[PDB]
Amino acid sequence: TRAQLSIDLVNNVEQQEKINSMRFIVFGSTPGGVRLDVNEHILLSTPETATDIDAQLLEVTSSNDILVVVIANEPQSLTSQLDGIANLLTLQEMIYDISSILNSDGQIISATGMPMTGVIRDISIAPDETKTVQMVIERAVARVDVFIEAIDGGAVTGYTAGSTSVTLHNFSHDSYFVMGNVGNGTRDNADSSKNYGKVKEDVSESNLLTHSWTAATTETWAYSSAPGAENRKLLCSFYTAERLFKSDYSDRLSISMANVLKGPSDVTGITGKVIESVTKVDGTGSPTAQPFTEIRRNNVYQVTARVGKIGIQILTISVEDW
Repeated sequence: TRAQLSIDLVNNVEQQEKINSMRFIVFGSTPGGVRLDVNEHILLSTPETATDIDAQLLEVTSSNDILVVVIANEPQSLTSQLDGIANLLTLQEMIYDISSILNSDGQIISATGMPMTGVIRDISIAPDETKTVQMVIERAVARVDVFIEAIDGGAVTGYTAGSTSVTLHNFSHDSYFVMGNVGNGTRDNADSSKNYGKVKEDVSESNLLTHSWTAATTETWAYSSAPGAENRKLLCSFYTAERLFKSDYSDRLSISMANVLKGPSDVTGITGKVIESVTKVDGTGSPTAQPFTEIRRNNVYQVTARVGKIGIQILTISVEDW
């Protein structure tokens, strides 16, 4: 009748997020049909990372086909919905506002934490059998980093507390909450039937955000040949939802900057440059720029403002390290 399923979360190391809340939603095929088997919400007194978390034993109903959804650091706004979930596809329809997990300064509220999700499919367990299922969970947000970079042959650059600013256009905080992983075979799979999770499309101008982020500190720096040098310095970070850009690419991310220091006695900026291409630098032999068609969850989009003699050149890369 019953079986024991041990879920062991994996990262495969030091920058992995602390977990305050855990939720295990198990679905299984019964003779009568698909039914919710387990919905368990565990609250951790000592927040720990996915590697520090011991395998979680779940008492399940033996089935030839079981689907497990794991949710870490769920926003308080979805707990009422999650506690009352009954259907798997109604879960896939659940949307959340990223603005919930963010404070006044635009950074994650440490107390609720970074929401993470993962889905694993096609689990077979027989009565009284014990199985360990190893799975990955990914962050339910994307990050847009903005850097100022001093380059060889360029001018002395920097930012000033009062006037240097950066404005990001067409970002959104409207996202589908649960999303499967490539690592668990529940994303970018051959047949869409083995995939889990929806991604936002044709976002309204109402849902597209714009936010200015004036510098707090002041520092100037010139290009250095030395190894200890930090020529590429971070100015600001923005959080955006995972979504597909429209066909016309009218909602593509845009950036503008003001009073970026250029030379000893001048400044320079950007006025609405669209981020039309991104270079995925995930492997040393992967330096190819591609069209920016999708904002993808658990990826950091790093926009760099390269300061030359005459002005700024914006270059954007895709990284998976937070």
